[PDB]
Amino acid sequence: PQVAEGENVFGVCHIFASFNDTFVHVTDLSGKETICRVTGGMKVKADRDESSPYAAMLAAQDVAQKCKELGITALHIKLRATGGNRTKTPGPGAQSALRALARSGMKIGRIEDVTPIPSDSTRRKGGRRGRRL
RNA sequence: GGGGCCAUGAUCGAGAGGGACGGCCGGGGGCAUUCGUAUUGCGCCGCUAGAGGUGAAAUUCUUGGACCGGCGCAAGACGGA
Repeated sequence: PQVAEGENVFGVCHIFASFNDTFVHVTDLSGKETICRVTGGMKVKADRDESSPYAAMLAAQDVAQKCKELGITALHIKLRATGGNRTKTPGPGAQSALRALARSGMKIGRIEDVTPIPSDSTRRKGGRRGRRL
């Protein structure tokens, strides 16, 4: 992708920052073509810290390297939590993965939050007495 | 059987009630219709090895392609803010 002055080749970064894991998924503008996808579990071997901000930081640094090899310079952030019937708050790996991209020599633009929210939800897991412990 | 006569005979309508009429009001009820994103399943494409879950793990699901991205198809619930 030869561009004059070396302009920003914008991509879309889908950050599935849920609990127990964190997906750092970078695609093209259409999202159909995956440039690079690495999760927090791919950088750690203990399942308890797959959602740790350190695990998401290593994934953001690895996905930032693959984008530079192909020509991607800027990223459109689309943060996403679990959403749907489950919780809608992003996990601890949201701020770490997003900040690690900005500190890895990448450009950030048009930050958004696409979390699946229902106009009317189905029945959530756990009885009417809830997950008691 | 025909007339005369009486001040000729009907208390009030309740800050009781029923009924009517008037312009409104309401997630009131029944029927029909429309829409909304989610959830699960399925098809095609992309990339890739884990993904699910937990205090920690395991059962389970994974190179016959899971989880994740995009496209749009079906079904039944439900009607968030």
